[PDB]
Amino acid sequence: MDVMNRLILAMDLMNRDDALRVTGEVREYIDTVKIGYPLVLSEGMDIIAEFRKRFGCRIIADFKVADIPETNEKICRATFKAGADAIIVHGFPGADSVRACLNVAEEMGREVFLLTEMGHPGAEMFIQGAADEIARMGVDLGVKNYVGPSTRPERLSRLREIIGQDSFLISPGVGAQGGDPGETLRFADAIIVGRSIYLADNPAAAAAGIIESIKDL
Amino acid sequence: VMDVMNRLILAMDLMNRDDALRVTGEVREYIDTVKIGYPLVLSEGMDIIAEFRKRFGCRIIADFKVADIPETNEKICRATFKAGADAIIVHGFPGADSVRACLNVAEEMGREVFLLTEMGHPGAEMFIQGAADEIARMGVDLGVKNYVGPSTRPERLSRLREIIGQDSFLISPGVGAQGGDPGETLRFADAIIVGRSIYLADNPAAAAAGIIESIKDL
Ligand SMILES: O=c1cnn([C@@H]2O[C@H](COP(=O)(O)O)[C@@H](O)[C@H]2O)c(=O)[nH]1
Ligand SMILES: O=c1cnn([C@@H]2O[C@H](COP(=O)(O)O)[C@@H](O)[C@H]2O)c(=O)[nH]1
Repeated sequence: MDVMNRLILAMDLMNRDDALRVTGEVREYIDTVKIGYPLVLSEGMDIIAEFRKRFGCRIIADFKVADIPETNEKICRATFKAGADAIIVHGFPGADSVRACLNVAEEMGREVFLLTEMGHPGAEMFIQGAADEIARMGVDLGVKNYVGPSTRPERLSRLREIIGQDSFLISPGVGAQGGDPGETLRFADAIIVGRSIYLADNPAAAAAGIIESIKDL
Repeated sequence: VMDVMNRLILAMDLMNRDDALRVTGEVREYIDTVKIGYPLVLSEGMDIIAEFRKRFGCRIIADFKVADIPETNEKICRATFKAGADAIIVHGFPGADSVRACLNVAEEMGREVFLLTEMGHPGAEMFIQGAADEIARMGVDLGVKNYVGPSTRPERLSRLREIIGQDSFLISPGVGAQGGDPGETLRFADAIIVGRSIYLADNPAAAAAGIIESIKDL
């Protein structure tokens, strides 16, 4: 996957007008947008097609898929039907639940991104201790796309070690949550940035600044 | 705790508005509580909740298995309650702060959180099962009063009931298609969740009636 400027916009605004306007302001800096439930549940799944029509950008649905296999397949089908190019799935629920997603992605020409470890404080309670095993499960299942935490560069580095240099890795937690753009890119192929951009007084300048700090990479 | 008619909750996972509405209407005389998940919501929009409320006199539980960071969890809960959902199901594996974020929104918006402590599919054995008891204990500590546990694992469901106490409310999916027995599950759960066994039946009403007939004494 070729992500422009190695920067993925996490568009979590919950108003269609603001979401479209802000994304439009930073469109020259990106070509990949991560859309999640905050926006989809507020404005509908048709918003995905609207983004493709207005920006011709890649769409990653950050839906943290975490249900039983049967339901996961239905969720992936509905998501890809709406035009998403990829979907983010939790690994904690087990291999069968991940496989269900991989099946639908293969049938509709999309990609599955396996979320192995999250970066918020609570992730240390249960997720962190299972993260390495979840990553190995991904490798065993043939997963090639992963999501790891910018807030814990040592954990992100370990994830990269497990999956190898060939796998694709994206990482949220940059900016608002404290992650550093440059350091995160030492291990991840692309960084995900939300609030530091869409809540900034001037989103375009915010995006430009981040890219400027990593222009060397 | 919510008074679930016949201790039976319909898992409406059909992905077509016409079929979802028709089947729910066919069993309305037996159920006043419907669980709506992403299969239907992502196919027809959150306004589907409005349609169900308008057409039927049923409570709505949004099975969204919320599993994001605290900030995103808050946004998801706000959007879900804004649409009319009475309650939302949240995953506990992401930790205490992520669950607390949901409880805070539920409290401010006057709605409820159901904590999913353990799942019943085969894959649940890998990581979820070993963390379930602690996730349940965490829920009790956080003040959670509503829980979701697996009908497919009677031993696990029984332990969950012990951990949360008799006052807590517990609902359980996995009955029917996944092999769980209605009566056996109700020994521990306040209500059972049933999807395919009802919505894929030639006559959903007859299927619902049959299940209720098997637990009449309960
Ligand atoms: O471990 C994870 C997984 N996902 N996200 C998601 O990535 C984005 C981060 O946005 P932010 O830059 O505004 O913090 C949000 O959409 C959030 O749900 C995280 O923050 N951390
Ligand atoms: O541990 C869990 C948690 N949730 N569900 C959900 O409960 C319903 C079960 O439906 P079924 O009767 O068709 O199996 C579906 O909506 C499914 O996502 C399970 O099956 N198991």
